[PDB]
Amino acid sequence: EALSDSGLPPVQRVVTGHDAHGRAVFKSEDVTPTRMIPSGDASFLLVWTTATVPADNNDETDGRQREAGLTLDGGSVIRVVDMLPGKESPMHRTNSIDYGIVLEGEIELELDDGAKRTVRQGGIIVQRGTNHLWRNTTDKPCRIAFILIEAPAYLHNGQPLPE
Amino acid sequence: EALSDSGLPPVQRVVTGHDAHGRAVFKSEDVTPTRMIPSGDASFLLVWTTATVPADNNDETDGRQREAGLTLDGGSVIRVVDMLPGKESPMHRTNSIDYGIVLEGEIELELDDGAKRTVRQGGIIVQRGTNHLWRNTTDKPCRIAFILIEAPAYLHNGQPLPE
Ligand SMILES: [Cl-]
Ligand SMILES: [Cl-]
Repeated sequence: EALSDSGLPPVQRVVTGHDAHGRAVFKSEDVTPTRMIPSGDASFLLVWTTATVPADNNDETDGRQREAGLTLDGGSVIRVVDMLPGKESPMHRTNSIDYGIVLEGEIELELDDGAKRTVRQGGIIVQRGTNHLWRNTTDKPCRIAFILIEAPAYLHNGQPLPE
Repeated sequence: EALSDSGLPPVQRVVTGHDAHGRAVFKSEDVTPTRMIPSGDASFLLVWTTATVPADNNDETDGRQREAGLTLDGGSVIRVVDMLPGKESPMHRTNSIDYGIVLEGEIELELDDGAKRTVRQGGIIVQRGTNHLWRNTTDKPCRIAFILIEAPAYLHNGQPLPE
């Protein structure tokens, strides 16, 4: 419980579960800052993961503390990413569909060949396994919640794309 | 493009995809209001669905317009729900893990046997297949983005729970 390294508020996480009596109860609650990555471009927080999709509500593991699996981008991931002003992410593609929700500020999404657009605060991105980067061209941080869900490699003319 | 029935702004949706040349491009963009459900308790918007998890980035279907599947709560769903002031949702349990993100306002999450707590703006809920309702005990609407991901029925002493 400190301000995030981006200068934005820490994030409350509330996790539910079942007790020994099969009742729905609160499992954990915490308020935790996003923290700076080495590049200094973004401040982030992992919130949860599932080892598989479909998920397992009999898996009592804390998703924030789960050992690394096999399948790159296997299962699901929810994290919070604070893009810092004047910064951008590395361009890349993943084997997933991602739902991105702009919580605070706004963000420039750039795809292939210079294509780009702005996603305003409250906006949602459906990222369908596309090559992209995120760029903050504003003077304030932008917070985005990302949910990444396993999908096979995208098939172009029945084959994987070049990286 | 009108104000939502909750009085909150409409929601921008940006969807990515691949073109015939295997390039990452923008597939669609829209700004759409949440709309009132018959009960008058909430105003909602479906954003996307996947028929399965893992998902399929070769499935060009608009997730907002996908025909109903077999598996109740099969695949994934992202929707926006605006809980109206002084209103609450029906209590229920689903076969899913859900990530909920409070975009605006705050919300009371109630589980079994009267257990409840407040999730503040910017807060995240990890709902692990638990019986719950959402209650807005404030004088302003509360907007929550929900992502629901297929999971088997929760097993208590190796058996499904009573409904
Ligand atoms: Cl936990
Ligand atoms: Cl679409």
